[PDB]
Amino acid sequence: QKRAIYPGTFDPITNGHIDIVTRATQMFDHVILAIAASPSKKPMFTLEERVALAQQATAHLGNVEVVGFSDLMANFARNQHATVLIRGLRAVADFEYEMQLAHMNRHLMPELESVFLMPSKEWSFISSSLVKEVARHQGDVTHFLPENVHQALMAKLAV
Amino acid sequence: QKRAIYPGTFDPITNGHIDIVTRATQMFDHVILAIAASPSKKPMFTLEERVALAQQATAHLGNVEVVGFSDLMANFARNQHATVLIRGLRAVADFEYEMQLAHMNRHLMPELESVFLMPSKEWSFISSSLVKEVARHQGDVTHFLPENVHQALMAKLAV
Amino acid sequence: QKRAIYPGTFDPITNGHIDIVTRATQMFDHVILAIAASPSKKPMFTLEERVALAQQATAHLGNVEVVGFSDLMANFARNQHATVLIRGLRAVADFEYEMQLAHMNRHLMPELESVFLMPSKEWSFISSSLVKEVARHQGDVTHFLPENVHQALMAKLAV
Amino acid sequence: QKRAIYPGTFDPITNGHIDIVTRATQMFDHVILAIAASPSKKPMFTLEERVALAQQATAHLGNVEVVGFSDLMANFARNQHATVLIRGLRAVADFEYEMQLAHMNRHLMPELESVFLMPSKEWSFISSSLVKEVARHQGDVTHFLPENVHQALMAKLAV
Amino acid sequence: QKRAIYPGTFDPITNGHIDIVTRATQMFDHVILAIAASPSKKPMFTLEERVALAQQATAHLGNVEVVGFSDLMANFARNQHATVLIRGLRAVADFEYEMQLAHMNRHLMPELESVFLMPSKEWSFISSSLVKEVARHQGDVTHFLPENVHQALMAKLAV
Amino acid sequence: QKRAIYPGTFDPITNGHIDIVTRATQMFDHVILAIAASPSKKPMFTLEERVALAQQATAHLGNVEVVGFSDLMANFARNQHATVLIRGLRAVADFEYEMQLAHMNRHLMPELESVFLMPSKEWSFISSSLVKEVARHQGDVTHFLPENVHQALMAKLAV
Ligand SMILES: Cc1ccc2nc(NCc3cc(C)nn3C)[nH]c2n1
Ligand SMILES: Cc1ccc2nc(NCc3cc(C)nn3C)[nH]c2n1
Ligand SMILES: Cc1ccc2nc(NCc3cc(C)nn3C)[nH]c2n1
Ligand SMILES: Cc1ccc2nc(NCc3cc(C)nn3C)[nH]c2n1
Ligand SMILES: Cc1ccc2nc(NCc3cc(C)nn3C)[nH]c2n1
Ligand SMILES: Cc1ccc2nc(NCc3cc(C)nn3C)[nH]c2n1
Repeated sequence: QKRAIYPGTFDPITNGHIDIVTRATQMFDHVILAIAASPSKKPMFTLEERVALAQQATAHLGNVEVVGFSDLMANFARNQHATVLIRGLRAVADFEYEMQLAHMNRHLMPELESVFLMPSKEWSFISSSLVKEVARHQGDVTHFLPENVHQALMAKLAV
Repeated sequence: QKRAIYPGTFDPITNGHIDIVTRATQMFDHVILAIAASPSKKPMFTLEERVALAQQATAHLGNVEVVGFSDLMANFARNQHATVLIRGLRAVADFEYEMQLAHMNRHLMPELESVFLMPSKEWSFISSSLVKEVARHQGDVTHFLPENVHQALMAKLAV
Repeated sequence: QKRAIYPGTFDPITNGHIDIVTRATQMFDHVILAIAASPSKKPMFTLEERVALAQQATAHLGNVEVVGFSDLMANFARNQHATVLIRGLRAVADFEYEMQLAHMNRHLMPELESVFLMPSKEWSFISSSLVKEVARHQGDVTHFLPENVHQALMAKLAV
Repeated sequence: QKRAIYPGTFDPITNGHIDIVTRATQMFDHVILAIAASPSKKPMFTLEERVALAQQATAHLGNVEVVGFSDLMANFARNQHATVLIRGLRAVADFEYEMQLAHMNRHLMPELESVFLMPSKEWSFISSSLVKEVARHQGDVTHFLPENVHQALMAKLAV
Repeated sequence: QKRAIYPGTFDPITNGHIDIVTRATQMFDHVILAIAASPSKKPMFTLEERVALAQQATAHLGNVEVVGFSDLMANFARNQHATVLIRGLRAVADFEYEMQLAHMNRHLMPELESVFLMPSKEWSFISSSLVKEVARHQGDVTHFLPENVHQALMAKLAV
Repeated sequence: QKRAIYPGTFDPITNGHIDIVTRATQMFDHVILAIAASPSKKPMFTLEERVALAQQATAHLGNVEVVGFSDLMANFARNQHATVLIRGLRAVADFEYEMQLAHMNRHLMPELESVFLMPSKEWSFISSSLVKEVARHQGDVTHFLPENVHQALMAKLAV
């Protein structure tokens, strides 16, 4: 009965994201992994690609649902009947931005609670941006990505 | 079903704590507000006082239980069959210490998840320490405390 | 006789800016709200639009003067006979950047003092960028903008 | 016309404090350098010593007044008819605590504005605590102190 | 026998960079100042220009070698037989990013040690970006750049 | 040839310290692990205990020398003919204090360079203080300590 949304750009989904969504499914009955189209960020992968990659990478988790969206995130939460919004916290920089976003989301949807999870030590220093930057210079990022995502990233960069 | 602990010194409990525990009760079935018995620095209020004040200030929340404890937070969570540890996040100093505690707690009790909540803007700058310091120097702290705590703090400082 | 400048991009001016400039006029005899053309930031509103919006939003403050500029900000301060440069401080990120800018400005104009004000709790989490991002997704930002600015933002996004 | 207070422990006053108060005197008509009487941690110098040292070190500034006080900072500002409270900002730890104090002071005395000034690069890493710690361990701190304070600190440490 | 690499975009090299590389040559036998082509950052100066500017600005240091590169930085370190990677640390923002990069580099090349140096007070607030921004508005940046670099920057902006 | 000091309280030495000193020995010819004799806060272990524990835990490193000292760090470095002072960096709180210490040490001993190293992800959240606090509250800290220190800490806490 408790529904949570885990929103992000997931360009592409990393093992840090897999850790966060896994921890969310151990707390809440149903977790919506919500992939924002994010045209302003000029993503490497299309929304359809990101959704497909995330679906395969989370297929082993029975209470996850992957959906793409372009809406205001508070409206999308309401429309999914979610009362929790999950964010992962890595460093001070995101923490300050996440605090601003959480105050804005509270204004837009007061009954949506933002809950923050801290990453595992293994993934505390990675981001999609850092992984792409390493891969673009032909550095090994197999440790940081689900197998299907790593294959897709190698293929994208080969073109 | 889902059991969460909200540990702290609560010396005394403030409206920032009430905000956090209220948010936790809207997320989880049962919330244990856990008051540490023997703080490193001699608290202004005794454990018995802190428990009584917190019980009165949370009596309106049906799924809160106020309990004193003298153990390691993770040992207490384990014995209470809690799978969520609630922490409030106010500033950067908070975030960095909390990250260290969360990594340590994951080592001590892997089946315990640390969840971080953000206070309302109204309470994001207060702490029990700041309220006590202002009150001891004859400043107005009525806005930041439950009525019963306001009364108890005035009585303490009058002697 | 004490003249202060409050510089920024003001794209568009928000209620956080209104709070800062209002507080500045309670401290200093004359405040110049100085709007930088900022072509490098590709602003949503033209400089003329930003100046007009800020003029209307501050018309109730008798000792404010709104001016657009493209100059080095230390030169513009000197040319306005200002000895104080006002900046609002929201989080750690701007604080560090503001410290760098203040040291550079001190090098360029040693007699120009940078003074920093802290925002009201109400506006401590907003920025022009965040308001635009919410509005672009059709979220309600009426609370955060002067009425004339909100109308102009809705109209801009309608085209 | 404009009255400002610059409160602190000044145990002892350093060249960083002299820098801040000098900058304040170039901004405001009258600056009260306000020395707290009963610090939480037993100061190295008595209140009478700290006041005498600060008076000598600021005697060349015609619009500074050095005063001891034992009250809440806002209560003292109010009774001194000050409308500006001066704080120096050095690092991130400074900024976060100062933000909390400023929000509290706005609650306690809405007609008091908190103004933050930045030290010269020369003094941005010093504090009375660091200077005392270096001096007690037989390090050279002459550069960081007014001559009279250097003399008084050497005498204190010799006994 | 101890070889260190000091990588960066150096667009253009500043006196802060000169300070760091000078300190590195006092610690290590041979220092490679490694200039990344950095097309993603759309540099003002071409790689060949940046290399030539850095060579002239470090010609007085006998154990510095300036080289341009487009490789993964861990691979370039290995190929230069370097076991130390030098980074300068200015503020909290770079510190957090540098920590992420250092953890990634440790994954890619475990025997490459990242060592961080703190800048002189004189250069603690400057960056290539800030210097370019000031120069683009015709502000004086002679204090912050080697003579040859300042001439080249003035000439670039004159076109 | 190159002599470095690694100063600290080491109360007790942890695996984070072992990591840092091991990294330092791979960079410099001789590393002095320097244990401060009279900490500001009464250490859990006496100086003789801390030195013996650190000697045993570093006996496998051929170019480490464990020495107690009661002086200013810079005075000790100078007398040991060290030109490098090693510090470990864990978080933002670490970074800001270390920046202040490094600027002061450059004032006290210009020929001493401060070098900052980053701990493995495995140890980036631990400190002697956190380990002691967990152990005194009956938590498992075996993973974070050399075996000899684990034994000594258990014995200390048993009495
Ligand atoms: C309060 C607030 C601020 C910015 C927002 N952007 C959106 N929608 C798009 C979106 C959601 C996510 C996640 N990523 N992206 C690009 N909703 C917002 N809500
Ligand atoms: C990981 C960790 C670190 C310190 C700890 N202290 C405790 N218990 C005592 C305690 C808890 C609170 C709240 N206050 N006090 C005094 N448990 C801990 N767990
Ligand atoms: C020391 C320094 C650094 C950057 C500068 N940019 C300018 N002028 C343009 C400007 C001013 C403001 C406000 N916004 N913008 C875009 N003056 C500068 N001064
Ligand atoms: C909001 C706030 C918080 C703490 C306060 N302490 C005081 N007065 C005592 C004081 C001032 C200084 C400087 N040092 N000392 C000991 N006024 C306060 N106001
Ligand atoms: C771990 C990691 C992350 C990003 C990387 N980018 C590169 N090569 C290009 C590069 C090196 C420098 C310095 N600047 N630039 C643009 N190597 C990387 N290694
Ligand atoms: C610049 C500076 C600041 C404080 C200092 N304290 C010392 N020596 C005493 C000391 C060193 C360590 C480690 N622990 N303890 C107690 N040297 C210092 N240098």
